[PDB]
Amino acid sequence: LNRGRSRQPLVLGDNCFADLVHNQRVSHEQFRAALQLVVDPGDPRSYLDNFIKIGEGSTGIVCIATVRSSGKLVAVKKMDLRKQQRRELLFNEVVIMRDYQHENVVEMYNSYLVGDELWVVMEFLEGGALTDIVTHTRMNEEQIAAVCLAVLQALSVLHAQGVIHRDIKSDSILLTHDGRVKLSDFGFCAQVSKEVPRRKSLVGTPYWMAPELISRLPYGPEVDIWSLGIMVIEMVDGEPPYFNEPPLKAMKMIRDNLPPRLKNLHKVSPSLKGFLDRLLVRDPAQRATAAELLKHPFLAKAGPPASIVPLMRQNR
Ligand SMILES: Nc1ncnc2c1ncn2[C@@H]1O[C@H](COP(=O)(O)OP(=O)(O)OP(=O)(O)O)[C@@H](O)[C@H]1O
Ligand SMILES: [Mg+2]
Repeated sequence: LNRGRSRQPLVLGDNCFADLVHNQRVSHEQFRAALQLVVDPGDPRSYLDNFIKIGEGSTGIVCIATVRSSGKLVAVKKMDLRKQQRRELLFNEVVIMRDYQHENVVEMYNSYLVGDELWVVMEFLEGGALTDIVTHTRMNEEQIAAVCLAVLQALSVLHAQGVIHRDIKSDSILLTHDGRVKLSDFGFCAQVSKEVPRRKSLVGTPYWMAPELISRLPYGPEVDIWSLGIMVIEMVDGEPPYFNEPPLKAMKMIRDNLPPRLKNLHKVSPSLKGFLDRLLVRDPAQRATAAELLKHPFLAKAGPPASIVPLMRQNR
């Protein structure tokens, strides 16, 4: 893989291929039949015009499209059954977004099976991803606080039912045109419960991976919180720590070193500094819960939606 500056997730888990990294007919038909039962029946192509590809992903492509009867725009994510890194994770794309209506979760309208593709029709977030903004601009604390608040509200809800997102980074936060903020990328979730306390699968984007996850130890909803820390580093410093190193070299460093600090603490409020110390804590048991964090003084800094508007490409 290694070049560095790589944004693309990495998906394995709980086996030998996952150790290696310390330095079909029957199954398909069964899996397809199962999905078929889980999704909404029908074919969206019967009600949707104008499919144009607008985005590429680890698990598939995204197109915009037109509700024929209404003119309304929708986004459609299309995922191949044969082209998945861990086929079973596709259940997430259907189940999660459905089970979690919330002001900070992207809305899902419907899901269908089309050929050997899973298709999810979801609301179109006209604002774009956070990543764009972070890589081409400097958010002030008011705007940063507004972002974390939204993300944290969503995470509190997922973690309440022991759902781990496993892919928290700017590429996963989307925006409406009027400065509202939604979490978006539920492809790689896992769940914990009273009888499955932790998980051991190696899933995430290298630079954003919690260090206990890298150390192949059993993890929990805590990993998301470390990743959020890293996302804060993006919003401030523009890219994650060790971004320029190759993913594998970066991980090694994350496992071994002390939690990363911001480049320049001269201009950052102690309120924000203190916040981030609650996120990037190596020992998970010490690291803060989204529940707790929602009460942190820093988030009272959070500006309204209107204060996010100027950050978006249309207005730069
Ligand atoms: N509802 C939406 N509105 C606008 N843009 C979207 C929407 N959904 C996705 N996109 C854009 O298209 C891309 C689609 O990839 P997405 O992040 O949805 O999942 P993925 O990388 O395929 O897999 P995973 O969900 O497992 O991380 C994103 O990078 C995002 O910028
Ligand atoms: Mg994504």
